[PDB]
Amino acid sequence: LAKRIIACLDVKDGRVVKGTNFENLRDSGDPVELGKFYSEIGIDELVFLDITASVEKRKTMLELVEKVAEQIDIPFTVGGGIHDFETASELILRGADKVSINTAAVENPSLITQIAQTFGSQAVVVAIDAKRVDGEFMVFTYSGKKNTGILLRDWVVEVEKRGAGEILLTSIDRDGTKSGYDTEMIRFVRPLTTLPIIASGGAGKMEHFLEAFLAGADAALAASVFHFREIDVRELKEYLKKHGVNVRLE
Repeated sequence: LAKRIIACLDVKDGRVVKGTNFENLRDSGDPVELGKFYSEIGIDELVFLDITASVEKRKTMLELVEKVAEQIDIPFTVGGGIHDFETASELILRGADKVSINTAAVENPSLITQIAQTFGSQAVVVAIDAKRVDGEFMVFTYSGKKNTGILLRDWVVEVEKRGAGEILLTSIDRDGTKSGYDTEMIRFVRPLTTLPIIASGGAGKMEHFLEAFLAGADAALAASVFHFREIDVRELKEYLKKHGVNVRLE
């Protein structure tokens, strides 16, 4: 299939955390306007990760989804503290195409199956955060605070067995840096699953996307590089197409 370029928007209280540099926008911190803009310049999908205070989180995330769904015509995933089926269901019904689950899936792997049974595997994105620990790739939960003691290899296989549709693979060893995607980790996971893999963490330049796709990623996610205009989406797709990557220029 064609490779996908995905923009991730960290949101809180209906706003983009740290804002952006797109002066052309009426509101450079409006996640809906920014998402709409991205869909017009070449982004294939969007991911919205919410960190709103628990008391207002449920309603805030639902309002965001409703607005995004009517303004943008590309697929979008919503995530950030989705801990059970009822929360995932409300968000999908309100307009999200997919939900991302991470800590809740590790603690209860049947949650993957519960969501997939009603919404299909394609609606379930399992976000897997991993890091090297004593020579082994380990799965971490609670935003990278807890080493679960579960090997990446075993969790990847279990996630597909439970019915997930896609894996959002973030290397904690590269996330937050601009040194490039963790291609060794992507190549490690590639043969263990038939599911689409979204590479996440470490993007700093267009060549990093080419490397991640050669490593077997089906999609490449980034945030800050796009928001602060370090990388132009249109230029990136042109670059990737130039070098043999099947991206959508349509």
